Amino acid sequence: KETILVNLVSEQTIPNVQFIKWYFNKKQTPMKILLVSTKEMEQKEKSLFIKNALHFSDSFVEWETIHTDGNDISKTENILTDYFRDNEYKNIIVNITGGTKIMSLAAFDFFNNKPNTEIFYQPIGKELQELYPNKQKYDMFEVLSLKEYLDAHGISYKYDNECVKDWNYNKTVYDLCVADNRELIKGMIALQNNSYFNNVYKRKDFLDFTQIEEEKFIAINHPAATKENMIKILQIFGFDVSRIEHKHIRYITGGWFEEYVYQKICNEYHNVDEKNVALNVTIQKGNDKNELDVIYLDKDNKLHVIECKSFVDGNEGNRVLNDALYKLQAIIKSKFGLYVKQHLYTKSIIEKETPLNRAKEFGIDIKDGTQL
Amino acid sequence: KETILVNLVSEQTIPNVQFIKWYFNKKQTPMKILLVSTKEMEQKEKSLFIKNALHFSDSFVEWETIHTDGNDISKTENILTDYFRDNEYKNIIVNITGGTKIMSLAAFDFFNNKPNTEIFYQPIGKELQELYPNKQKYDMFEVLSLKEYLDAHGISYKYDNECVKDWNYNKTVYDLCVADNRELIKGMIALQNNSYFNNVYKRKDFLDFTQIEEEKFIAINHPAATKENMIKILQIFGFDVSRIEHKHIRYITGGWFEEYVYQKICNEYHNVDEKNVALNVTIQKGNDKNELDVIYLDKDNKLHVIECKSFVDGNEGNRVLNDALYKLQAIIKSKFGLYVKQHLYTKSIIEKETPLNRAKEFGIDIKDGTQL
RNA sequence: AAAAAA
Repeated sequence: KETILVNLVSEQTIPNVQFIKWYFNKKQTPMKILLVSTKEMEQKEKSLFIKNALHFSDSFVEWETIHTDGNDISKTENILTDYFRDNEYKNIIVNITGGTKIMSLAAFDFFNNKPNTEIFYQPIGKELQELYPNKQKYDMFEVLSLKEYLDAHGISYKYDNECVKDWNYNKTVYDLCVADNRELIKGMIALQNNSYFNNVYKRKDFLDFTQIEEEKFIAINHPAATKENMIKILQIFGFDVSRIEHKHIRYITGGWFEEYVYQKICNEYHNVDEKNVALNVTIQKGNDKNELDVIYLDKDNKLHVIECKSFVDGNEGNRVLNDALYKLQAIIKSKFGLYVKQHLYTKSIIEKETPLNRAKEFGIDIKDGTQL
Repeated sequence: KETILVNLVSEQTIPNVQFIKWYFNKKQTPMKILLVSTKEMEQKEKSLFIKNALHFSDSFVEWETIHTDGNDISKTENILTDYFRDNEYKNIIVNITGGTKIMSLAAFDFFNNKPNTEIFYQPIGKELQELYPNKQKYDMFEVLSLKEYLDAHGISYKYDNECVKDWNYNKTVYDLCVADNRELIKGMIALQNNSYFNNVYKRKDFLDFTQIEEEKFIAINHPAATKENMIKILQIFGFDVSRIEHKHIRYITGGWFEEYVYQKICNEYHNVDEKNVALNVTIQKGNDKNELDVIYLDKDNKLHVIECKSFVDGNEGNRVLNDALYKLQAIIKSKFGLYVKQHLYTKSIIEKETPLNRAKEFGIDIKDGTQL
């Protein structure tokens, strides 16, 4: 390879992904990428995440990571001296944005005033800056797919964007079906949680369920949960009582609001491409797996995570806030390494003197009934 | 002044305070301090905080802040060139630890290989490094007083380290007074929160509980809070019932546990100096004020904040964690700019798979009854 | 924006 791109590895991989995307999409040539990293970064497999985010073919783009001490300026300059000794590259492109402060300093001092060399720096929101040999700025924004963004964190994911009802239905399902049957739906919630119904769904056989051909198992129950009442609430939502799938029970007990939020984003949110929105998401990294209601990556490459809670009954305000804070910080941040925008959507009305009103002070955006 | 110290200003002031303290205590000479800052840091008054942390006399140490663009290498080198044009300093001492990457880079390139100049860098936990003209490391640890640490964040504070009972008493007060009288103490908690008692202590320094009319105890409307019960619990704790101060009621309702924690630190914790421990702290910054149970700055200059909750009865798990998370993140961090180690101390037993057990995943260290 | 685009 006659062109080499040098990047410094730090905790945030997206800037390096964007710089490499920017250069390749402009030049479209075979090249080598040199990642300058450290022990700490390599323990977190950051070089692998950057490579996977780009998904080049190894026949066209060669990758190599070399290792330095993040606080040792002489060691970084020495390993760069060794690497480039007797080199034959025609173009050396250096991005000093990442790494430690000392790594950036050593890289700049090594590459400054060198022939066939260009040095760049990317402040977060500002333009990409060429520092050498010409001082000038370039508009740099490469849009990432949601898959690229999550691969950049080493995160695999599954999702289910197939909705029980379409957007026209979900736009009005609250006023026409949910609002007047809250007590019937409470009975269906207890039915979903009963171990007979929960276990009778075998997951491959017993994929559908005839509610007619079924005795008074509805007996182990919550009051509203009577056989005919469950038949009624299923017909209110337009379901075939002779073939009730578990996804249909989930819809009634709260899935409708998840679909509503997902479909509202795909149909109305303008800073979001629908191909970067996902519903009923399971994320996995190593042996950690977790579920997210709705996520989307906006056109600014910022990841949004939404907790959909159709109703919050006021006495559980502290528990709902705790669960939300736990999902964002302990799980998404500490175990997955994701820095996201957090949202809580609810059809309930959030009063100012409730614990849930504190969510905004934790950085959680709340959209309550007065906005939905 | 023949000696000038150059420091770069960023969000965290303690490293600059430590470096300036380190050099002055070693040289003990008049000097000038040059702070290289930005609009963003000076909007936060960071230069003022650093100066107040050092509390030099202006007759001996001169301060000046100059302003640069945090992402502009040419502007930083230009303003340093202008500042030092025709200078006659005998010693130029540069600490490039703070600021942005670009500020550190520009400063290093300007000062490297300059006469009568020494350049230093302070990696986080690591030793202080001289980068130029000699590569060598120095043992650096300057201990800060608690007042210095808080002045470094622009925080004024008041505290009350005078305990109602001594450590010998508080070591055994749980077994001998609290454990067997919990229901009487619930009555005193309701008494402290009653508006009669709360308001009469604003007009009086002490009450005589024998002369108080029974109808004011019945106005509390707590079953345990009867005149005779409150007289008894006060005598159990050894107080003069004819002269009850509000601090005595506070002791019974949970202050005993704050004193126990505070005194346990001063008597048993060895990585902390007793002069850097404070009890019942009120912190103030601008128009924001809040109260902290116990705080201490350890001998590694790290600030610890303890929430003392004598008892959490399991039903209050979500609220207590929410309250603690709110005090740590929304208040202490976001409004006061403090990066602390958070602890929650309780005499209760925190079972696993309870909401309080999640605190460790938020970074909150819990010491429950099995440790106290 | 000591401690890893910010």
